[PDB]
Amino acid sequence: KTTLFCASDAKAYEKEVHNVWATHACVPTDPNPQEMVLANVTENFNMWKNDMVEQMHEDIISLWDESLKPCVKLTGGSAITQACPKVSFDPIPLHYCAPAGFAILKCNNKTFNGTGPCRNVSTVQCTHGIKPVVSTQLLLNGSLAEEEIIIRSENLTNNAKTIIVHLNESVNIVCTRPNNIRQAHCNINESKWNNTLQKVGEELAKHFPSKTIKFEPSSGGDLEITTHSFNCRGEFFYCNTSDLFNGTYRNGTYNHTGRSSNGTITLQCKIKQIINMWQEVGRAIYAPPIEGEITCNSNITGLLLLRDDTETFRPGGGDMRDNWRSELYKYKVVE
Ligand SMILES: CNCc1ccc2c(c1)C[C@H](CNC(=N)N)[C@H]2NC(=O)C(=O)Nc1ccc(Cl)c(F)c1
Ligand SMILES: *[C@@H]1O[C@H](CO)[C@@H](O)[C@H](O)[C@H]1NC(C)=O
Ligand SMILES: *[C@@H]1O[C@H](CO)[C@@H](O)[C@H](O)[C@H]1NC(C)=O
Ligand SMILES: *[C@@H]1O[C@H](CO)[C@@H](O)[C@H](O)[C@H]1NC(C)=O
Ligand SMILES: *[C@@H]1O[C@H](CO)[C@@H](O)[C@H](O)[C@H]1NC(C)=O
Ligand SMILES: *[C@@H]1O[C@H](CO)[C@@H](O)[C@H](O)[C@H]1NC(C)=O
Ligand SMILES: *[C@@H]1O[C@H](CO)[C@@H](O)[C@H](O)[C@H]1NC(C)=O
Ligand SMILES: *[C@@H]1O[C@H](CO)[C@@H](O)[C@H](O)[C@H]1NC(C)=O
Repeated sequence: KTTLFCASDAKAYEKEVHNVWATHACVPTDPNPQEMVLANVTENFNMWKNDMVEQMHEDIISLWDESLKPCVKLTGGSAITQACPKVSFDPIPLHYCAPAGFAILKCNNKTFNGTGPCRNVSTVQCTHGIKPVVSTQLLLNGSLAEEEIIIRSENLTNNAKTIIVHLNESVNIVCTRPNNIRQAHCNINESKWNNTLQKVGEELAKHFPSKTIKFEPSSGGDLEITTHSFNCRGEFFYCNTSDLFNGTYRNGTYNHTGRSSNGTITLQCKIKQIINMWQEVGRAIYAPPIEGEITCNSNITGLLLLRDDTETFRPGGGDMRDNWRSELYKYKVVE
C-alpha cells in the first residue's frame, strides 16, 4: 500500500556484498522491536498477492545488479560488458519495515496456509530477518514451520500454480567443489530426506485423497529449473536432483526410488559460467571458478513443486518471487 524500508544488521566493514549493499540501502535494526498481539481481530491475508513480495524482489534485483556483476550481460539485442571480479558473497538477513503511519500485520496462527482469514494477529514495525536466498527446487536457509508441514498454493486445483511446501524440520544439504574444475557434488542423508518426503506425502495426501503420491525429477526447462541451482560463495551451482525427487507414497508409506550409497544421496553438480537470469529474460556470463574448495552447508527448509489414479509432483522454481513469498506469507501492510 506504501513503500517500505529495510533494516539490516550489516557492517560498513565487511566487503561481503550483501553487507555493502545493505549499509547503503538499509537502516539499522531496532534492538527491541515492538509487537502488539490482538487475538480477537481476525484479518485476511493472501500471500500470492502481496506487494511486500514485489518490493523485496526489486531490492534483491538491485542487490544482485550491484554485487554480482557479470562479465557479459545479454538482454535482447544488447550485450553489456563490465568488470566481473570475484567477490565474497554470503546472504545476510533483511527486515522489511513499515514507514511512519503504517504497520505490518503478522498472522500468528502456526498452521496458516498463507490465504484467507487468520484469527490471532499482531502488529509490528518490521518483518523478521529474511535471507534473500536465490535458488530453484529447494528453498534454503529459510525459517521452518512451527508445528506441521504447511502446503501453500494459490490454487491446488490449478496444476500450473507453484506449490510451496514449508518444512517443520530442516534437511541438511552440503555442496562442495573440492580442491573437473567445474565438477561438484551435494550430500544429503537419505534417512532424513526419506522421513521428510514421507511426511510431505502425508500432507499432499490430505489434499488429494484418492490418489497415489509420486515424486519424479523435473521434466523440462532450462538447466536452472531442471536442476537445483543456487549461488555458493559467488559461484553458480547446478545440482542434479533425479535421485532426490524419485519416490512413491502409496499406502500411508513412502518408498524412495532414487539411488543412495552408505545412506547418502549424492547429487552430481556443475559450476557454470553462462547463466539464464532470474531477474529478467537474458543471459549472464561470469568468470571461471575461484580456486580452493567451494563449500556451502545449507538447511533445506522448503520445496517448490509442480503437479502434473496418481498425482505426480516434480521440483519447480524459476520465479524468485515464490522464494520471497515463502517467507513473507504471514505479513500484510495496513493503514
Ligand atoms: C515454472 N515456470 C515459471 C518460470 C520458469 C523459469 C523462469 C521464470 C518463470 C522467470 C525466469 C525468466 N528468466 C529467463 N528466461 N532468463 C526463469 N527463471 C530463471 O531463469 C532462473 O531462475 N535462473 C537462475 C539463475 C541463477 C540462479 Cl542461482 C538461480 F537459482 C536461477
Ligand atoms: C488455504 O486455506 C483456505 C481457508 O483459509 C482455503 O480456502 C484454501 O483452499 C487453502 N489452500 C491450501 C493450499 O490449503
Ligand atoms: C511435522 O509435520 C508432520 C506432518 O505435517 C508431522 O507428522 C510431524 O510430526 C511434524 N514433526 C515435527 C518434528 O514437528
Ligand atoms: C482453482 O482451480 C480451478 C482452475 O483449474 C478453478 O476451479 C478455479 O480457478 C479455482 N478453483 C478453486 C476451487 O479455487
Ligand atoms: C540428471 O542425471 C540423469 C542421470 O544421471 C540424467 O538422465 C539427466 O538428464 C540429468 N539431468 C540434468 C538436468 O542434467
Ligand atoms: C530414480 O533413480 C534411478 C537411478 O537411481 C533412475 O534409474 C530412475 O530413472 C529415477 N526415477 C525417475 C522417475 O527418473
Ligand atoms: C530411508 O533411508 C535409509 C538410509 O538409507 C534406509 O535405510 C531406509 O530404508 C529408507 N527408507 C525408505 C526408503 O523408506
Ligand atoms: C546457508 O547458511 C549457511 C550458514 O550461514 C551458509 O554457510 C550457506 O552457504 C548458506 N547457503 C546458501 C546457499 O546461501
